[PDB]
Amino acid sequence: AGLLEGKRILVSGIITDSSIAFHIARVAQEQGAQLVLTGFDRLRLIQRITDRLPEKAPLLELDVQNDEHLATLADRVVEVIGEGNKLDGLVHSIGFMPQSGMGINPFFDAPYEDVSKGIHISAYSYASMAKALLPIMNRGGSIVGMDFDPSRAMPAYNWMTVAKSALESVNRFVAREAGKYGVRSNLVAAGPIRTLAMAAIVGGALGEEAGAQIQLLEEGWDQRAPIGWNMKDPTPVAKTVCALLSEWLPATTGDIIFADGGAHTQLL
Amino acid sequence: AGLLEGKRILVSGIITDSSIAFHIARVAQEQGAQLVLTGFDRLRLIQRITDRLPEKAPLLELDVQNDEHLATLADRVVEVIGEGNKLDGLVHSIGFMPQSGMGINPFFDAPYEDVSKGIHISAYSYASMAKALLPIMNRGGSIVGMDFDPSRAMPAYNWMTVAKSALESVNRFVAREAGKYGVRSNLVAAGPIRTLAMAAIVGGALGEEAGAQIQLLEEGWDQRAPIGWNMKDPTPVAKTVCALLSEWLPATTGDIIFADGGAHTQLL
Amino acid sequence: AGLLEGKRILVSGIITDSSIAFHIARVAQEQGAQLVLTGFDRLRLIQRITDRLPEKAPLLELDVQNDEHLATLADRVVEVIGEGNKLDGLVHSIGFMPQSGMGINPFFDAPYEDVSKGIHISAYSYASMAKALLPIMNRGGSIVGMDFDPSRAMPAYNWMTVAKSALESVNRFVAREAGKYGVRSNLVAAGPIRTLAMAAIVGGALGEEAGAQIQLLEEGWDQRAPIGWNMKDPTPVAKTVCALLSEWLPATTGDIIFADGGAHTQLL
Amino acid sequence: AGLLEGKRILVSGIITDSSIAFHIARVAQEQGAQLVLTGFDRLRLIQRITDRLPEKAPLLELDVQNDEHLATLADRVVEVIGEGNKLDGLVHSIGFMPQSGMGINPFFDAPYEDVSKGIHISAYSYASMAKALLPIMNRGGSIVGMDFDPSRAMPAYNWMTVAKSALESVNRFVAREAGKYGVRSNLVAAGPIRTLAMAAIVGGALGEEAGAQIQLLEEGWDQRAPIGWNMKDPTPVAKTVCALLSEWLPATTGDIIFADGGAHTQLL
Ligand SMILES: NC(=O)c1ccc[n+]([C@@H]2O[C@H](COP(=O)([O-])OP(=O)(O)OC[C@H]3O[C@@H](n4cnc5c(N)ncnc54)[C@H](O)[C@@H]3O)[C@@H](O)[C@H]2O)c1
Ligand SMILES: NC(=O)c1ccc[n+]([C@@H]2O[C@H](COP(=O)([O-])OP(=O)(O)OC[C@H]3O[C@@H](n4cnc5c(N)ncnc54)[C@H](O)[C@@H]3O)[C@@H](O)[C@H]2O)c1
Ligand SMILES: NC(=O)c1ccc[n+]([C@@H]2O[C@H](COP(=O)([O-])OP(=O)(O)OC[C@H]3O[C@@H](n4cnc5c(N)ncnc54)[C@H](O)[C@@H]3O)[C@@H](O)[C@H]2O)c1
Ligand SMILES: NC(=O)c1ccc[n+]([C@@H]2O[C@H](COP(=O)([O-])OP(=O)(O)OC[C@H]3O[C@@H](n4cnc5c(N)ncnc54)[C@H](O)[C@@H]3O)[C@@H](O)[C@H]2O)c1
Ligand SMILES: [K+]
Ligand SMILES: [K+]
Ligand SMILES: [K+]
Ligand SMILES: [K+]
Repeated sequence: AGLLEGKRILVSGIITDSSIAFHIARVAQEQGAQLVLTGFDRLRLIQRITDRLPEKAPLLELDVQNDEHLATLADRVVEVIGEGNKLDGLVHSIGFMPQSGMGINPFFDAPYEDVSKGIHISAYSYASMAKALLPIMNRGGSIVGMDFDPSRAMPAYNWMTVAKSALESVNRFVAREAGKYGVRSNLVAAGPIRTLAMAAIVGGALGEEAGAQIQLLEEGWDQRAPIGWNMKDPTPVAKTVCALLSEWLPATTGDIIFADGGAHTQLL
Repeated sequence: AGLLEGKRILVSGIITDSSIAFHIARVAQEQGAQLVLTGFDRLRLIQRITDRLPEKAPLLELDVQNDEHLATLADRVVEVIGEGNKLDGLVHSIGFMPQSGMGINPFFDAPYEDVSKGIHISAYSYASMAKALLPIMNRGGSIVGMDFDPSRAMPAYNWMTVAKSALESVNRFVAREAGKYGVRSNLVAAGPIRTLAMAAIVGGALGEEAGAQIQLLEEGWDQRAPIGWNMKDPTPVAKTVCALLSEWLPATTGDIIFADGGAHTQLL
Repeated sequence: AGLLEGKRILVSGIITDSSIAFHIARVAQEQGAQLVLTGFDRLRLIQRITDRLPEKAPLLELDVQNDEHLATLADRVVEVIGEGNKLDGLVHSIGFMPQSGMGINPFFDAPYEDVSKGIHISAYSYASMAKALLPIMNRGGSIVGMDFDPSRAMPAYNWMTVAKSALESVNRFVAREAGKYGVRSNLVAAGPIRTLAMAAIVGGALGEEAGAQIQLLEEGWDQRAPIGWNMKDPTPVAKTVCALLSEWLPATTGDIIFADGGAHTQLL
Repeated sequence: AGLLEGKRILVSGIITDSSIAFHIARVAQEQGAQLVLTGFDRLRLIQRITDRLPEKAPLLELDVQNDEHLATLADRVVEVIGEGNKLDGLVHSIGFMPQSGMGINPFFDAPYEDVSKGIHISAYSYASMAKALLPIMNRGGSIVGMDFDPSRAMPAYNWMTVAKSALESVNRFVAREAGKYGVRSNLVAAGPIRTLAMAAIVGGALGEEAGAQIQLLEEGWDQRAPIGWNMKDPTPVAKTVCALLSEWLPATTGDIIFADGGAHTQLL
């Protein structure tokens, strides 16, 4: 019997096999969870990617900017998991900011239309997914979202950092709503992970100076972390998400759990 | 000679004589500052209100959602203060959230179109005003915005709290940009102030339960504050803003100064 | 197989069956851990109390102010667990402040001799236990201490709050040292728990006003917590400690995990 | 008329002309304050040093570990400032940690006798000076202490960081007591300043690796600070202390004001 034996968990945010959500899904299945996946836009690709997970998982389309996708989401989940069953967990692993809001593009030059799209996808959608799915979640259930510590400004991340600050605030209000259902809501603040997008940025996709600054940020992270930090290994992040989905942190909600090697607790 | 003798300071956000910005402007003029005011929408009213300030102050129209107002703002300020002169200070005292995002209206029921408007006005505009005016600000100058501590969720304030979380993040990035000009950027986190809007909310304009919850929040504030808190007296807040506009906190930037009676430092 | 199957864990701090450490020990044994217990002063009582745990556990004497107890502690643990074996976990559940430092006795009237004793037992000993036991802890092991959120002042807790602030700082340095051994160090910040000492304080053992203030603090905690807070039930706290002792938060160190119902994330 | 015109302010902590307190005293006198100084141990030296201040200031002996010095302090101040007069301000600029608690000496190897002495001088004395002097402080007065941000661990500073964490907690309780007198209590968190002691440490007085680590910490501070940081110039710190001693932050108490160039608001 695994950490999540028999639990029904919805996992958003898989796009490649380097997505943090891919490893969340893998570890959850290793620990006995039965998954429902949601994917955005490139559903043929996502299906082929998730064929590599240890167990079969039904895939549902979900664009979090599409009010109609959200209005049907709960019914579509029930079609998959069966009438009379509910979800035990919800993983939000969704983030986006248009290029104008990141990289070497000046902070002041991001038009609000772009910033607003990034905040819609990266922060507001944490509330609207909770709105859609709380009516079909069991008492004792768990909502978990992915965070990148925005308490201090940093180069290049720019308006994505602002979106994460908003997300942390949203999580504290979602916890108030979720508590009425006996459900917890928490974020995992991860250290940097070399996803396909992050590797491309370090390669210069958003400008050379931005790539240079993000590379220096990654190096200092492993240096500061008392137990080190391996940006090529998302398994410690996936395990921490699974910890929050289990019943082993039953009095934690509205909160942020750091899976970052301890880097944020050290100055140098 | 006053605390701000001869300094040229732009003050946004006056709408009535109970606006926090009205008292910021009054105290700044008492301390020798020469003001330029900006007003939104109801310019005849704002002119009549600000006739009551101790000294004459030119009034310029500024809707922070209007890109054309922002694109001409610096030139219009220069017309007023004179070619060859620059601003020494910028006060952002602007906030708005549509009713769906506050009060008894459920947190989950605020459509993103409404939330996005509130974040545009209450958070993004801190960056876009800095973008407009930094080119005409003197070294040693000071940008100050108004904050309401969003580190914990609270009843009724709902998505306005999320907007303040975003604003605090924006301020840390504005400080990075402003530092290139020798300019500081900081927020003042004020305790609750009985503006006309807040009195109406306590009177029930956003629902009875929301009025009840905000009234209880005000009462606990004075109880927790080691030096007390008078929501009917914005002068301590105005004085703190003037402190940040002066040269007496010359090594503080990207930061938040609490003018709240000490309430946030006490649990009970 | 339990969450802690086969792990060897040292648990300090049991004095009665309402001690938080008693429930940590019970849950750890329920999850397959093999325990070594340490007790202070009243070893006959502690032996009789811990006879009620689900499994036998050897008991060692440890006064954390006694340098000789600490200098022999590792050897005495090895005698119990066997040459060639090491500990996988260390639970610090130790706190004390003389009466002058708590309650209605004025904050200014606690002599430093008393405060220093309380800081020795409640904060410094977290470092000196780590110094004693890290040489016999396995890579991947876990040190966990008990915290009560001291980020804001509160009535009655007085100098115990100061000792907890010191403890949080000590934990960040212990994490630096422990990382060299592949060991994590973290605190669990618990909500209030009705131990025998806390029930006596609420009954007035430290003065009537202090009992009144602590009772009001307990009530507001359950009110603020989005999932509620039951001060008569330490099991959620024990489970959270066991979570940190397991391998399921492998990238968290130098950190504080809140097992408080979410109360610290809400203002009202 | 200066910022502190006519105010009577007690200033502790001068030992050389590079002491932060020397520059606090200089700026306060430049702004019209009438000072009383306190000095520890080397009173002939301190007298000769403070002969260089712009105005004469009476010097009183105060060892904060000496209960008799503290028990007579208020009477000795009244002898100097005149019967019927009170203090308007109190500056605590006192810190000490024995060598075992800093530098390359291992964190675990500092005996508690040494740590306790450092916490007595650096943290507890903030409370005991407030206890001594609040009875002779005017309503509207101000107590200010010097802080070095201890929210994250760092190399070399070791147990001094723990003492600063305790000091921040003490300040929140002193604010509760001081509020009964209408007095504010706050800390200024300064960036690193090249005092004589700090120059010697960088020169290796506490070991080569500790000097190397502190030098790297200083360099990163100026790099992170959006307005830069000059460790050879304590005037911005002195000005910030004077700001808190004035009436221009009248609603701030129990709090920490950062005079650090904004460095703590930036990660890289
Ligand atoms: N270093 C890092 O990679 C890092 C660090 C900390 C936190 N995080 C966060 O982890 C989460 C997962 O990101 P990742 O790094 O695994 O990258 P990723 O690119 O693999 O995943 C981002 C996902 O967001 C999805 N998404 C984008 N727009 C969407 C929309 N309109 N509707 C639905 N889904 C949408 C994409 O389809 C993709 O699956 C994000 O919140 C990210 O901010 C990442
Ligand atoms: N208790 C409180 O009142 C409280 C507490 C802390 C902080 N604050 C903040 O102080 C600031 C001032 O608010 P207030 O309480 O004085 O209320 P207010 O209603 O008097 O001022 C709000 C101002 O925002 C302006 N504004 C709205 N939309 C605008 C737009 N599109 N363009 C330009 N200006 C626009 C309004 O015209 C008005 O002048 C706000 O940021 C508010 O969040 C208020
Ligand atoms: N509400 C609460 O009870 C609460 C809340 C949060 C955290 N905590 C913390 O949890 C921990 C356990 O306390 P508890 O509430 O279970 O109370 P408790 O009285 O049951 O346990 C305190 C323990 O400290 C031990 N101790 C005292 N002096 C010692 C010494 N010199 N050497 C060794 N051990 C010594 C006592 O023997 C006792 O076992 C403490 O750190 C406490 O501060 C308690
Ligand atoms: N980089 C820095 O120098 C730095 C940074 C931030 C904060 N601070 C703090 O500023 C304060 C002033 O330190 P400084 O850097 O100016 O160094 P300093 O050596 O010039 O001043 C320290 C003072 O503490 C006094 N002191 C020590 N033991 C005492 C006792 N028993 N009784 C009374 N006074 C005693 C000394 O006599 C001396 O005047 C300290 O709290 C220090 O921690 C310093
Ligand atoms: K490291
Ligand atoms: K009060
Ligand atoms: K509740
Ligand atoms: K810099």
